[PDB]
Amino acid sequence: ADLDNGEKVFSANCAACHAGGNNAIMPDKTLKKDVLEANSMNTIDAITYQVQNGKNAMPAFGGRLVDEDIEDAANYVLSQSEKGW
Ligand code: HEC
Repeated sequence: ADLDNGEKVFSANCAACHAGGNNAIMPDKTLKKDVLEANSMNTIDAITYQVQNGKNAMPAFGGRLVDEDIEDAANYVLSQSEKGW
């Protein structure tokens, strides 16, 4: 399952800084619905690019994660965001 796979990817790669949809480094850049909309990060392309390319203290995962995992993770974040985390 892509959403099921996205969760596995999230756990092994994203929870270190975003467990529960938060942001352990920059408290304002969370994965919550309203913040994601405010930052224009609520679409699949925008999130997959940020994951692939990284940004500031967030690492780039293009090298390490295969394209499918980056997508499934993006979708996982979006669904969780809409369910409230
Ligand atoms: C800590 C070492 C991080 C890891 C591992 C991941 N992310 Fe991250 N993310 C982190 C920071 C410090 C920031 C803010 C970057 C900046 O300078 O603005 C982010 C941001 C995001 C966002 C955008 C959130 C928003 O705009 O409110 C997303 C969608 C995001 N991060 C996703 C994400 C995913 C899915 C990860 C696993 C592949 C991931 N991040 C890991 C820090 C860290």
